[PDB]
Amino acid sequence: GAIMLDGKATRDEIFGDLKQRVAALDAAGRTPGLGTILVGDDPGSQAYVRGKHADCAKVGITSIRRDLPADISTATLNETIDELNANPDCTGYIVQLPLPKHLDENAALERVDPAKDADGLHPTNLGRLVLGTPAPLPCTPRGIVHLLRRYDISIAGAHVVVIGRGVTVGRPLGLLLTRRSENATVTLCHTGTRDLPALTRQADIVVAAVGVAHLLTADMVRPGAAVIDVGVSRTDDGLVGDVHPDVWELAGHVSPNPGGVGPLTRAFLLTNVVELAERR
Amino acid sequence: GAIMLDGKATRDEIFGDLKQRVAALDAAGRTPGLGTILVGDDPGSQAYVRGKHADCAKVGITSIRRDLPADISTATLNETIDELNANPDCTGYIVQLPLPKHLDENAALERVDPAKDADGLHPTNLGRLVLGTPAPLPCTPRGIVHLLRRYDISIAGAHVVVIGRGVTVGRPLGLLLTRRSENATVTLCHTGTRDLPALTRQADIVVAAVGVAHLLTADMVRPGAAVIDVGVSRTDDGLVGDVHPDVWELAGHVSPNPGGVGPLTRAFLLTNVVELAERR
Repeated sequence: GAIMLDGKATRDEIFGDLKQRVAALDAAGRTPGLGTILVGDDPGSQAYVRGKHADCAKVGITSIRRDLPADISTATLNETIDELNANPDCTGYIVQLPLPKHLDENAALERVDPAKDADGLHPTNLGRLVLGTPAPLPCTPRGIVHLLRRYDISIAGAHVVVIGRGVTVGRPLGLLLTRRSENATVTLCHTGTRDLPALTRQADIVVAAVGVAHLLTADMVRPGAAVIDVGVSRTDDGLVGDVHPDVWELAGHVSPNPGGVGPLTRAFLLTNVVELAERR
Repeated sequence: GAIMLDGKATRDEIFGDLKQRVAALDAAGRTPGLGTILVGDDPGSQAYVRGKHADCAKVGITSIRRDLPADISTATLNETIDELNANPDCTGYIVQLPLPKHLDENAALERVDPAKDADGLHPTNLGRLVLGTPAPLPCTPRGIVHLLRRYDISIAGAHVVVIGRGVTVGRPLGLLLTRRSENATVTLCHTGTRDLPALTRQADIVVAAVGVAHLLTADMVRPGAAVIDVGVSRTDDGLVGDVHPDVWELAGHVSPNPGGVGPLTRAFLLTNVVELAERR
C-alpha cells in the first residue's frame, strides 16, 4: 500500500509556523490583513470566504471583508478593488469567484494590484513566474510541491506528468516544476493528448488535475511512483477525485482527496499573505 | 532527406501581408510606429535595432528611436519608458538588451506598458498567456508554431518535446502549444532532465532551444519527426545550432539555422506591432 500524503497534518504544521511568524509581525506593528471581495450570495462562495477568514483568525491575521450585493455596477466593483489596493491594513486580498455575469471577471482580476495578489493568480505575477522574477506564487502548485518535499520525494530530475491544463493548477505547475530550484522534467497532458497511459507509465510523479472521476488507474502508474490527486468532479455518488482507489496498491505515495492538496492550497494562501507582510 | 522549413521565404510572405495591412492602416490615419530603446553602443545591439527599423521601413511602419548614452541614470531611462508609454505614434516598442549593469533591467521591462509590448515578453502579457486572455504573444514561440503550420505539420495531438527553458522561447512555448487552439502534448526538458534521448525519440516535433552545439543527434529523433533548430552557441568553428547535420537524413522536416526560426521571430515582431494598431 502507498504511503499516505497527509495534507491536513502538513497544513497544521504550516499554521503553527504562520502563527509564530504573525506574532512576530504583530510585535513589530505589522499585523497582516487578508481582504476578500464577495459579490452576491452563492452559498459555496460564502462558505469558502468564511473558511478563509476562520483560518486567518486561527493564526492572527486580520479579516477585512467587502461583501457586496449581486447587482452592483462595474464602477462599484472597481471602487472596492481600488480601495483595497490603497488600504494599508490590507496586505493581500482575493476576489471570490464566480462573479455575477454582468461583471467582467477578468477585468476585475487585472485591476487588483499584483503586490496584493494573495492567490498568486494575477497575470503579472504569473508572468513573473515565467520570467523568473520573485513574486507571489499560486497556492495550489506551491502546496503540491511542498507536500512532495515534506515526504522527501525527489523533485530534481523527476519526470512529472501533469494531467490537466487548468489556469490555477496544471499550467502554472509546469512553470514552477521547471525552475532550476525545482528542476523536474514535466510533460503537460490534457484532453488533446494522444495515448495518456504511455506517458503516465514513465512518470516518477503523476499530478492528476483534470477533473475526471477516477481517470488515473493502476495500469497507468509506475510502481513506486508518487501520485497527487487534485481534480474533483460530480458523479451520481457525489464528489470524486481523479485517481482510482486501485492505485494505492502499487504507488509509492498518494495524496488523498479530500485531505491532501486541498488543505495545502489554503495553507499557502495564508503563507502568501504572511510573506507579503514580511517582504514589507 | 528532410523537408527544409524555409523561414526566409515564410518571413517574406508575412512581410507582404503586413505591407498591405499597414497601407490599410495608413489609409485610415492609423499608421503604426515601432519604438526602440537602445542604451549605449554595443555593436550587436546596434545592429539588431538597425535591422528592426530597416524591416519596419520595408513594410511602412514608422521608426521611433530613443538612443541613449551608456551612462544614463535610472530616472532618465524611466522618463523615456514613460514617454514611449504616452506617445500616441508609438504603437509598440522594445527595450534592447543587454542594459548597462548599473541599471535594473527587469524593473525597466516591467515599467513598459503591456499594451505596447511588441516583444510579447512583459510579465503581464505572459501571465495573460497562462490565463488564456488575448494579448501580445512572444515572437519566437509564435513563429515556431507558424512555421510548423505553414508546412501542414499537425499540432493538435502532437507530442512536442521542448529542449530548453529560456524565458523567451522554451517556457512560453510550452504554454502556447497547450492552448486548446494548438492542443499539443508538451514535455519540457532542460539540463535537469534525466535521459533526454528516451523522451525525444517519442516526439512528433522536437524543438531544440537550449544552446548546445549539435546536441540533438539522429539517434535521438523519431524518423518522420519535425525538428526545430533555435539555439545558437559559440564553438571554435563560429556559431553553431543545436541540431546535428545527421538529423536531416531521417527527420521529416528540419528548420535550418540560420534561415529558419530567426526570420520568423523578426516577422512576428512586426506582426505584433501591426496587430496592436489594428486592435485599435
